[PDB]
Amino acid sequence: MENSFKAALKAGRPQIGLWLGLSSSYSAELLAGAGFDWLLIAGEHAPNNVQTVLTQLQAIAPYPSQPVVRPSWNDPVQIKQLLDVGTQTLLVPMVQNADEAREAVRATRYPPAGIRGVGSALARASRWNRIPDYLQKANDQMCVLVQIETREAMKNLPQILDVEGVDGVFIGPADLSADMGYAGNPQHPEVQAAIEQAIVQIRESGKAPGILIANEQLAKRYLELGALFVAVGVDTTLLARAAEALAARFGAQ
Amino acid sequence: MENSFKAALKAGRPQIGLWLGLSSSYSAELLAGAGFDWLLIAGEHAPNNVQTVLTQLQAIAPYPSQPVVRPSWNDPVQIKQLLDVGTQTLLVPMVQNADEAREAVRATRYPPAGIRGVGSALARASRWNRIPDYLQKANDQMCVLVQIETREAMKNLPQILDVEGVDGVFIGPADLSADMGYAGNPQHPEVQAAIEQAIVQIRESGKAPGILIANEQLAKRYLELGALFVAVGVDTTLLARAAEALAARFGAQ
Amino acid sequence: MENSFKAALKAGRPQIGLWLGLSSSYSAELLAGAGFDWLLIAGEHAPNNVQTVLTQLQAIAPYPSQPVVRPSWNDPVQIKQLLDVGTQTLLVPMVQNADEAREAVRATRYPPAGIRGVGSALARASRWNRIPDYLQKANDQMCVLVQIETREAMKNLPQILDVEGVDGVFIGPADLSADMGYAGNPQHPEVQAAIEQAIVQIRESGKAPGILIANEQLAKRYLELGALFVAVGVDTTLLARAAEALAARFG
Amino acid sequence: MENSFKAALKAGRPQIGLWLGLSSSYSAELLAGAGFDWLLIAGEHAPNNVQTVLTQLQAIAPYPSQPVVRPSWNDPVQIKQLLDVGTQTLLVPMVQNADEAREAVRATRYPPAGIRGVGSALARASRWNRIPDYLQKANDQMCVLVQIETREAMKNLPQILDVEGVDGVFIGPADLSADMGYAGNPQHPEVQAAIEQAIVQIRESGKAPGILIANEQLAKRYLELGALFVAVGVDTTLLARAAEALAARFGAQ
Amino acid sequence: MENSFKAALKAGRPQIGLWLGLSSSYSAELLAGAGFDWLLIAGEHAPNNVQTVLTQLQAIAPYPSQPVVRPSWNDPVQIKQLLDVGTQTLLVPMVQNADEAREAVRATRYPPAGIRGVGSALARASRWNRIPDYLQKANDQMCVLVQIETREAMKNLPQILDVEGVDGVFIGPADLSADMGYAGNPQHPEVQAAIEQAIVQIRESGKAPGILIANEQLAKRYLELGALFVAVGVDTTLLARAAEALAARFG
Amino acid sequence: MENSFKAALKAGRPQIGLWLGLSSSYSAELLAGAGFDWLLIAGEHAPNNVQTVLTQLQAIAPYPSQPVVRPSWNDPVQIKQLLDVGTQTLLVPMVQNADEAREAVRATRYPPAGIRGVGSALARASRWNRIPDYLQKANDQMCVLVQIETREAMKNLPQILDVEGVDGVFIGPADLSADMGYAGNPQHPEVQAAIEQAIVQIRESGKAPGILIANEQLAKRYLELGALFVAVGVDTTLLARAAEALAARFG
Repeated sequence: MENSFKAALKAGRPQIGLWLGLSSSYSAELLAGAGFDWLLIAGEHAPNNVQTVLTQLQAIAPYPSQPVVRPSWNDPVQIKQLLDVGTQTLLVPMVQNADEAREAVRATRYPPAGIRGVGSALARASRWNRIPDYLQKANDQMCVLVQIETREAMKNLPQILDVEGVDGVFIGPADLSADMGYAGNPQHPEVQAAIEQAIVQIRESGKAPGILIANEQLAKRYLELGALFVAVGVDTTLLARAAEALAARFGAQ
Repeated sequence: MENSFKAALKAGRPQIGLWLGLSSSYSAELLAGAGFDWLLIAGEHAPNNVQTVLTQLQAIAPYPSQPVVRPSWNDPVQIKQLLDVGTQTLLVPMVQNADEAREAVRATRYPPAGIRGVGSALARASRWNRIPDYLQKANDQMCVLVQIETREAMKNLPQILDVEGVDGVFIGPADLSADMGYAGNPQHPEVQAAIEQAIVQIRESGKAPGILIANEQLAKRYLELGALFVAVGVDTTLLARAAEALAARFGAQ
Repeated sequence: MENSFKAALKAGRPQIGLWLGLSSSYSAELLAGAGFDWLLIAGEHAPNNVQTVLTQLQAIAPYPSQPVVRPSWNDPVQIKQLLDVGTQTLLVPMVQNADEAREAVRATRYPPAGIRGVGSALARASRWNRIPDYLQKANDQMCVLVQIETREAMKNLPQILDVEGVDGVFIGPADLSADMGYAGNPQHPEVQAAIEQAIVQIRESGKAPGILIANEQLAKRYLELGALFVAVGVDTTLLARAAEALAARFG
Repeated sequence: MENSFKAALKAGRPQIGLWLGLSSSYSAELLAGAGFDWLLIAGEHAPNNVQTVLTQLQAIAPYPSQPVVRPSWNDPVQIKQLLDVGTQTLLVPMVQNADEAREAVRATRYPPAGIRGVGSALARASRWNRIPDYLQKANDQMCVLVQIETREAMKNLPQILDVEGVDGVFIGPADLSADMGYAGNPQHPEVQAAIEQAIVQIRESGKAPGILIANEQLAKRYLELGALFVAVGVDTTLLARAAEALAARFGAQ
Repeated sequence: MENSFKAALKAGRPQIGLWLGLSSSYSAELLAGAGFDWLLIAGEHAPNNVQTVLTQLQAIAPYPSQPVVRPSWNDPVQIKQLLDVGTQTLLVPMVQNADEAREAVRATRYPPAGIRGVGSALARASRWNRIPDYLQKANDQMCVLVQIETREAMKNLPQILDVEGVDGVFIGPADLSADMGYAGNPQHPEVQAAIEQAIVQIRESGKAPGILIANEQLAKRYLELGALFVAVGVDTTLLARAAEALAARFG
Repeated sequence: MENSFKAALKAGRPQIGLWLGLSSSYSAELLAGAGFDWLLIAGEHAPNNVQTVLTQLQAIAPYPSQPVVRPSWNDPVQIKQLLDVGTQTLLVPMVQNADEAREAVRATRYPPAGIRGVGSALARASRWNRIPDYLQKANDQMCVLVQIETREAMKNLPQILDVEGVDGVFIGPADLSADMGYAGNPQHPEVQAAIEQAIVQIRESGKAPGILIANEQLAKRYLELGALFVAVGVDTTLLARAAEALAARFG
């Protein structure tokens, strides 16, 4: 039950990932075997809620790729249910300040370190009580990644970085540039500068920087700056671009 | 990607609608072809969440009837996901004051006009980036309808009507009469008076009034007073009343 | 675990029904409380297969309306699964001759009366072995209705009527009229005559005639001639026509 | 539409229950016939949300066992939708103080006694308006059970017990012992003492105590102390323990 | 309710397509807007059966791309349900001889041209009776494509080509090459020769040749020889290969 | 992609199993970690068809327990789809004679050994072509178990045992005892004798005998006689009986 993604970050080994906007456990498995270090379960139209995350985690389980799940916000209930279904690494959206970061962390840890409920029923997280000493071991294997999406969050980064249990800080270029006044234009120099310096700052604090970047050369640049969890594509972009390129090779006839 | 429902309201053409309490994309399509101007996706037992709204929007898409979606409350996350799946007209429940109305509006608009996230993945809203200049065009095509359900909301109507981006104000007779002390008795004169004068007041402010009314003559009355989005029935009422009337024609034998 | 629909037919009490083309257990429950004697689970776009039938049966269970299920054909494996999930009355499509009617009957009965498998797991049908003596009681509570849809089936009707275990014979006017040369027009006198003569003949043999008919006058006509399970409308027709009429009043 | 579970509690007849962590309406029905007085719909990975609760309520309806539903928190929207789908007894999690208890109660009652919305569409709760005078009868048949899971909640118990409409108070041993500093060790004397005295205190206030306890002798002890809704097992524990015991009788061969 | 795919084939306009192995209506819509003339609904793990086909058809409806559905075999009941949910072009698997091709055609046509049942309930196919004269117009808008997958089917090709109502003949290179002794290697000259000769022969008879081929050069070769419905890739191959190439660039 | 269940049978190592009547991938995973050598995916009310099998296989994949899937009958199309989604061991129902056993075997093997279609799309079975030489390795890792359920099948057992590719013969006591005249009572000496003689005979031919038996003593008896895949309980029986016993202790 050791979290290998968390251990890799801690050891400074960079992890290359793919963002999943589809909810299918079939495509999840198809992608789990494609050679990524991690996959981000982030679908915005999931049909079966936590059960959708269950089947994606089951699909991914036997593969080397590690799952990370993005709840739709920093929601203590959502977090509790994702941890019970067996999620060990979370990407928590819209973390704006250190208080919010500390709340995300506390939601993942049993008392006294946090407020995670032991609950009434057996859960997949403990493999139905088959993992020996699960209660004692669980806290140390939770990996909390916080997403910074605004000027305000960027402003508060040194304090967020000071929060114990924040293992990583993920920057979403699209949302940040929108908030900076360049929506759709993350490549604008002021935006790239802010991202580069955040990535360096996170790394210098002994925490893992993450980012999503579909431009392959930019991704490489972030990796050199020390980004340790880098999503380099999104499943639905891969599919849409491949399909469009294929149809264009023939034109509509 | 022009919102024809929003344009019709703006132009003062009244829109006749049906409330959908069933979640089926099959019944949605069956109803989409029945000749209504708009359909309200408002099911309270939807199985597949945003994915349920996806399949209803897909069912309705080729028909003249326009979809409006009612999130279960004024929930920034819910709103973001409904807009990403392609919803352009929202009916936001339990708007009690102008602050809440302004928050609903801001949730639907990209920065700087609002807080809508550009997000990380392609979305159905932009048809996966196939709508040219989607980011630049989206804000103007969002249509926000706010639902007033209480004495407090009715009290605050002049201020709600003053909120930029509130395109329409919908009155729910059942809930309002309950709050006024006549639960189940919306036909009580004091209640009808409050509704009539709200409808006139909304219209006089240059905004669209909406209401749900299953009594055909009352519906016509509201339309004369200037109501511009009037739901005249509910799918599950149509079905239950038709079935009961049919069985009664034969009696149990 | 008495099959009350089956007993009503046997007693000559007519049963007024509604055909369900939607698969939803929510609409099934909404309709189960509307006053019909029976509901026909016949959806052609069901999402969950036997599981969808399970939730419709569960929805209907506490109401007076009795369920009847139409498998998509006379498929012994489909019939086995529907019986295991708890179906006791089947409307079996496209029964063309006495051999096919006998196969449908044998599919519903445990040996030696039929080929129904006792199976390996507990099943909802026996309420997980909570119905005492289920294996011994089950056969007599199965109710098999065969659907006649072609001129060929009409020709073989006398033989079908001689099949023991056939409790009912259901006539589908639209398909029959198409087979007869009047697709879309069951109102033709030749179609009506075949239908009405069949009803008389079925009842004469001591079996239940059934039919789907959305025209109230024709429905009362068939009832007068002795029909015992008459489906008088379809859920999706009710909804579509009510919606269309409503929108029209504001147009 | 009389709530027989609520009436049994009121009359002091103890109700023996099973906690359902599976969401299947098939297993729900299989368990509904097993001889329990009540079943707790509490699955943490439900696929179809309110629709999942619909099919479980439909499965259970013809059986003597009575359904109770645990929303994932004291969420006015969640509560409204569960009541509309026909839930009459709720177990509300994480009630910490009397204000929260009063809010849970008010969420279940139509105005003026509460804030429950009459709503726009017919609902399963009224059996689509077929229950005569439903609006007038509904409030009295709602049964609110509040879950106390912390030292803070235990501290506030006398005030929670003073709230009109709180019919019962449920103690979750696992969560309480975790909060007391004995996570995984509810059998610790100080914890058992706190639970025993809460059970007596609830009962002495004329309200129903509830608890979940899988140890059969401990369960009997709580029943003697006056606990009136006692869940004595969890479906997924029954299955996991039975399967493990069976495989062990043969060993892997 | 004109079948535009069918008219294009008839007019000799080639149609470039994509094969869908995923069942999602979200990915179906994402692909429907990518520029193909047609999409083949062929998923082998569909969750909701006919209902899954319903949501894919609904997703695709407003786009220029035309849907074609592949039932899992030449199953009259499966074909009836797909037609009722609104399918107008079918790719029918494992058609081995002219008798099987005729059965597939008759399954799609109302009497007296075929055995398609008019049915009891309204269906999406007629848009719930909103398409005027649907019963009279439907037969001529059905488009039947038969899939040839074996040496036996190739031997009977001349006869299959004589079946009225067969609008198209689809060659599946992987299965044919396996039947011929080269499983996994359609590139063998003997396989290519059989494929190319068949294409010429099909077009010669005034029917549309079709084929799935992910190799662009071969695809252009078949088009040059007169193929009219060419599926040039599969959704799951596109995704798997793009994902794998992407991960590799960072390895 | 070694089939480890198949190798265990071949090596004469007995495999203790559990029959799954529930379809849930959550309960499938909960049971996959309970200690069984194999689990039988046999649900009769599955909601998602092949997709439901996909999520159960995915749930089970990382555990030591090996999955075996029971198609609802000896249906080549059903077998094709289950193999494509990744099933390597099939329990094929109602195999009555050697011809039917051979058909089941040929359905699982690529030409020229069988009729399994290579197909058009990538499939989970080959892990989307990530298993090297999958087409060449697949046939030898398929494991076909035939279910004998009638006196007729018992009569033909010697011939069935001569079919190459039949790795195992599974006896279903409830169905056999019903066919023999003792429905509900497999305990009868005549039934037990037929079962035990069959087990000896199967093992003698160098094939694996299998059986479902919830009685521990009988299970050990069959194991002693040489049975190699013994399912010793059903998930829904375990749950129902545990729940009932629990409620009873408080009654």
